[PDB]
Amino acid sequence: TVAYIAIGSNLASPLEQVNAALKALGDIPESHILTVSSFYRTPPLGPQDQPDYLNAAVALETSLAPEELLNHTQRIELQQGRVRKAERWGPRTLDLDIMLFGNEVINTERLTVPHYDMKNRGFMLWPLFEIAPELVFPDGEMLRQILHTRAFDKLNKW
Ligand SMILES: Nc1ncnc2c1ncn2[C@@H]1O[C@H](COP(=O)(O)CP(=O)(O)OP(=O)(O)O)[C@@H](O)[C@H]1O
Ligand SMILES: Nc1nc2ncc(C(=O)O)nc2c(=O)[nH]1
Ligand SMILES: [Cl-]
Ligand SMILES: [Cl-]
Ligand SMILES: [Cl-]
Ligand SMILES: [Mg+2]
Ligand SMILES: [Mg+2]
Repeated sequence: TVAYIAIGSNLASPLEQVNAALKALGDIPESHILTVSSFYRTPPLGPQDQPDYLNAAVALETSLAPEELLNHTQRIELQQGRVRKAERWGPRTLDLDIMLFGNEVINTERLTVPHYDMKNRGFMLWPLFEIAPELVFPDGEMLRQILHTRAFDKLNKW
C-alpha cells in the first residue's frame, strides 16, 4: 500500500532534521520510498512564538500494518530528539504524520487516517499534490479540486 507521510520540523536545523528523517524512512522494514516533495518554509499554524517550519511530503510503499508504520515513524521522531511540549501546535525537531494509508479509513484511539486536519492545511496539501497530483481521497474528493476550492496560498521553497 502507498502511505503518504507529511514531514515537519522547526527546531534544531530543520533541513538537517528532514534529510535525516528521509534517510530513516527509507530504512523502515518492508517499505521503500517512492517519491519525495520539495522542501517548503511555512509560518507556524498555531502559537507564533516559534520558528518557521520546513514542510515536505513522501510517498512510502509498505506492507507494514498502519500501527506498525506508526511505531516506526514515532521511533524516528524520538531518535531525532522529538519532545512533546505541553502546548498544542508547539515546536518540534521532527513531526511525521500519516496523511493517507492507501485508500484506507482508520478510526482508532491511536490513529486517525486520513489525517484529521490535512484538508485545512496548505503545508500538508501542496507538498502532497507535488508528489501525487492525481490523488483521490477515500471520500471521493480529488486533491486537485480541494486545493482549488480552498485556494490556499502557494508555498515558498525552503
Ligand atoms: N495520522 C496520524 N499520524 C500520526 N500520528 C497520529 C495520526 N492519527 C493519530 N495520531 C496520534 O497523534 C498522537 C500525537 O502526535 P503528535 O505528533 O504529538 C500531534 P502533531 O502532529 O503535533 O499535531 P497534528 O496531529 O495536529 O499535526 C500520536 O501519539 C498518535 O497516536
Ligand atoms: N507550518 C507548520 N505549522 C505546524 N504547526 C503545527 C503542527 C503540528 O502540530 O504537527 N505542524 C505544523 C507544520 O508541519 N507546519
Ligand atoms: Cl495564536
Ligand atoms: Cl476526522
Ligand atoms: Cl477522505
Ligand atoms: Mg503534525
Ligand atoms: Mg505528529
